[PDB]
Amino acid sequence: HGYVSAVENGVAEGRVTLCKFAANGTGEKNTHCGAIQYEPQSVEGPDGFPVTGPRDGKIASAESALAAALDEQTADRWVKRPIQAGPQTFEWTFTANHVTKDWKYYITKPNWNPNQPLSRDAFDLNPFCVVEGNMVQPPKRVSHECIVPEREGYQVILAVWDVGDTAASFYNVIDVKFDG
Ligand SMILES: [Cu+2]
Ligand SMILES: [Zn+2]
Ligand SMILES: [Zn+2]
Ligand SMILES: [Zn+2]
Ligand SMILES: [Zn+2]
Ligand SMILES: [Zn+2]
Repeated sequence: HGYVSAVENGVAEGRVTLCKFAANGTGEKNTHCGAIQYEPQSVEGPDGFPVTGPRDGKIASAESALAAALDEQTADRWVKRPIQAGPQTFEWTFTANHVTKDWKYYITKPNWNPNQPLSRDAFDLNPFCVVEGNMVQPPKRVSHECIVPEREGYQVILAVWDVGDTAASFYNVIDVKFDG
């Protein structure tokens, strides 16, 4: 159980995170998130993205029954956090720091459609950042240095935390904007 955060040196909070916590240095929150608003740490679903895992249109919710609202997708629905190409630090906070296999970070394809439900066809399915977990328990907060590819405008980053001693992963999409 854990979520992408911006408490110390994280660049951008998860979509779900902003359902509960206000955005570092702007105050914005996401609204109408459903029951997951009480427990952003709980966006867990089946392993194996992208070959299996959460189906198209259910990637943002991970197929969670509490987080169905996260699968809504228009150009205006979600709070967008600024990012740039090049080095960036992503941050997870864990409420339960399970044994970890790895973390992987997907980015959307440049000319993805921001008004259709997220699918595999929306994402570059080669991750842009893979961090080894070494099948041990992380600390309660971690920072991951990643090189973010160049993009224009609104983009989504999927962060996947793959738990070493189950067949489940935690999926946090992040809404980012590469232009003001
Ligand atoms: Cu957990
Ligand atoms: Zn719960
Ligand atoms: Zn797994
Ligand atoms: Zn679990
Ligand atoms: Zn531009
Ligand atoms: Zn521009």
